[PDB]
Amino acid sequence: EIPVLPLRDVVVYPHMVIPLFVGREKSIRCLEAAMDHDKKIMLVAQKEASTDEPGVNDLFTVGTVASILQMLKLPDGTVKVLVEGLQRARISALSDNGEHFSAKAEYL
Amino acid sequence: RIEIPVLPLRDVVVYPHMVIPLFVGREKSIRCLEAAMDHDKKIMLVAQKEASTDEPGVNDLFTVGTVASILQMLKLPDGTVKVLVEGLQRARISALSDNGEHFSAKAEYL
Amino acid sequence: EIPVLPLRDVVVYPHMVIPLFVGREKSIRCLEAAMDHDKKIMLVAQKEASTDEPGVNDLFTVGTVASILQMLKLPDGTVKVLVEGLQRARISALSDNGEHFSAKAEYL
Amino acid sequence: RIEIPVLPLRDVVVYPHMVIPLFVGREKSIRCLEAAMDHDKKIMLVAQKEASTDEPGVNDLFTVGTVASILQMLKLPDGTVKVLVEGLQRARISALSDNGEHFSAKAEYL
Amino acid sequence: RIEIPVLPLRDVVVYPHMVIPLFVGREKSIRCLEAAMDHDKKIMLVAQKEASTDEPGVNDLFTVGTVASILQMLKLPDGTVKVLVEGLQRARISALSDNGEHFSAKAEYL
Amino acid sequence: RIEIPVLPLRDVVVYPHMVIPLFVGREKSIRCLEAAMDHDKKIMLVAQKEASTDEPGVNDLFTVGTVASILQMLKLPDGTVKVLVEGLQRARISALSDNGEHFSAKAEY
Amino acid sequence: RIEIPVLPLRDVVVYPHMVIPLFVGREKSIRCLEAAMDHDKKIMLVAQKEASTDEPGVNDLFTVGTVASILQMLKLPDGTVKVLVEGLQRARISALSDNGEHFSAKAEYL
Amino acid sequence: RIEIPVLPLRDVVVYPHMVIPLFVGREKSIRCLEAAMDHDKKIMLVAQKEASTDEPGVNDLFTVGTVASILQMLKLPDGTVKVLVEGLQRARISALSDNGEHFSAKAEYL
Repeated sequence: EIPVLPLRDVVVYPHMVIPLFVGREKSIRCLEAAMDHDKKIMLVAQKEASTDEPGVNDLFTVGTVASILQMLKLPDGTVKVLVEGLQRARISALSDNGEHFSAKAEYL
Repeated sequence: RIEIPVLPLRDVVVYPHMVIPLFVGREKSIRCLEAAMDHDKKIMLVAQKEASTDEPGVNDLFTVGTVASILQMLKLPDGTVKVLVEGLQRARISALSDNGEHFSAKAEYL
Repeated sequence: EIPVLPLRDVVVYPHMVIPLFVGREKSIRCLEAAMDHDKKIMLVAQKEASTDEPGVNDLFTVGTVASILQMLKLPDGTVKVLVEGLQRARISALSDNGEHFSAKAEYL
Repeated sequence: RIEIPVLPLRDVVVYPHMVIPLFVGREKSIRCLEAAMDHDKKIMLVAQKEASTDEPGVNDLFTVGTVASILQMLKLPDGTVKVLVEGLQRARISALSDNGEHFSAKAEYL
Repeated sequence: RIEIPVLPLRDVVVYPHMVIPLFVGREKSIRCLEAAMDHDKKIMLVAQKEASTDEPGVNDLFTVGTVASILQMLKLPDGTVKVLVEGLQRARISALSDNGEHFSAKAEYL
Repeated sequence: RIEIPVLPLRDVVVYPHMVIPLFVGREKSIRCLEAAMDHDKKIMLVAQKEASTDEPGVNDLFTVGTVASILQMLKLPDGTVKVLVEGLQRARISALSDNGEHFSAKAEY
Repeated sequence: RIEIPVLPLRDVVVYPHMVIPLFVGREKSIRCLEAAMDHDKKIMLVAQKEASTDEPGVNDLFTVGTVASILQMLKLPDGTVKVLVEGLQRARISALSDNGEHFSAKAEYL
Repeated sequence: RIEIPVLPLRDVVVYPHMVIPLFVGREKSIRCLEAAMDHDKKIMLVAQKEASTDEPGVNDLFTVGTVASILQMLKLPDGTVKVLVEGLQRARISALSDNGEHFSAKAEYL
């Protein structure tokens, strides 16, 4: 139902518009998944922000569904993505298929 | 040409004049902030490259970042720390190191 | 119940941190009034308009209570105030008590 | 050197690289946004002086600003506008004019 | 960035410009050398974090090393391989894996 | 008649006249080094075969080696050692043993 | 920035981290070594430019080389010398001189 | 005995099994290398004594050296060569001859 992007450094809330930097392949995979759909992605913070390769157990289950407004792939392959927080949601079934995180969300 | 603590960032690029709340929840990064709080409250913000380790090492950061000042540092009940920063100016780091406590580097203001 | 700072150019929401620049003496009085109390002010958007300045009927009804993290008078006298949104509130009654706007708010 | 529509900002200051959703509620400013839209989506953000009103005159504006790109613009039914801008670069204004429809400036990038 | 076989080293450290004869007697490390000889004859030499084991796992290896060219490789009758290598340049590892056959890295020259 | 402490090596073969810094992180191997230091500074460098256990036994070592002198030994902060050696002479090992502390070899000079 | 004796090397190039046994049969070079020993054992190793004799003059020496430590030194029965050195780090030399007794220079660690 | 080209060395003593990069700039010494390459790639490495003449006579060369194999010859931008050699076996030279192109010697293995 929706790709999930883990965020460690910032906490994005509804109405915030923020340019994010995404240099990890999996997370890039995650953005592309959202683009291939309706540009919506689920932003969640990490319980333990201590690892940059979180597992499903390291993600919070409430976050902010956001829309991807602009995305551009830089020379080195890293991505700059502009997102806008739309509204809060709860995650219900965090899955990890290898490609990127995904889940079923319920708008709050 | 200055010696300054280094906070690695994964999700955002902070430019001069930006004022933003960052959340830090890693020992060495938290010690980085406190190191700066002790001195002139300034810290070097630099993006990290993808690495295979839980936390990036001295060889996993870009070379140009933004020197920022810590406007507010506030520990949170969940164990993390919200740190409000203001970007002052870009700088390039030349000799990054990890002395156990936190990363540190030599920076040249650009 | 709370001093009201009208904003023409941005709609500040809970969790947003942003520097505001205040050059109207009335607005400056508004800030001082909050610093005498608990440092909170209510940020309220100005409605479409043509007059030189807003009056008690020219603001929106829902705003954002925020705390003043810091202030600083600039050489020209304009005040630079760093604010942080906390939560939304509905304006019950908005008055212009001669010195600055004030309102009875209701947290949402 | 360029000629560009000028949008006065009272509450905030925008610099290069900052992305910010702005709110506009005055018709003259709406026209200025449209003038940019009818060209290259570039608009010049200029701060207002001390205690100028919401109907500033040319002498009430600063002589420097941030040229920005309009990333998104939505006109609400209520006659108000929401415009998402990204600051690109600063510029110096050599001449600021009010040509009846909105402010305009001959400016040079800094 | 390159993808390259990773050979762990326990007894010695190899830096750029060093030319040295290495003896390789473990099957996995031998496959590492054979894989390099099928690619472009380059291998990345990395120190081990745990010097007490001869069967390091991906977490037992450093994530920075010396990319070296194999100048000569000879398979001896005692089951070992003598490989002459020349250190070329340091590199960082962005991703380290063990496909069962040998260690492989996605690496970036420094 | 003389037992020489044995240092098992995995990555290089040291020949006479070669000088090289070796990094030794195994406790038993450091004991071998310590024993040489209490006597002669002489050690027998011997190649190890890929053992089934991670702790090699006498049967996991070649029976030829290089008698070498320890020129310098530096104890590192992590407890590991960097020892600079000079190969002196190759020799067949007539007997190889593990006196419960470190390996030892009788050399056929 | 230090003053250090300069030993020219024709046949090899010593880089940081290399440990190498050197043969020093020329009188002047022996004095060079002896002088480094009378101080802190440090010595500047420099390469020779093409078409230079075995009696180089100051214009025959490169100006960037390797500062090294003299680990061991032995004068043989024939007056010849065996010296063991370890390269520590590159340095650029300025003010290269020759008082007749041995080359010397002021150097700055790179 | 065997006939083999001779390369005098001043700074290092190469022994069997050693592999090392030698830098050779003297035209005559390069011809020495090229002659070896046009045969079996073996050259006799011999140390030289400080002599009054920079073109050593038989009495300016030690009599025992090491026959080495040329593993690689790389031209350098300054007109000189960097040659990778592997010592093979000690040999005694009994005659030195300057065939006008490069030194040559009759040598006895061991």
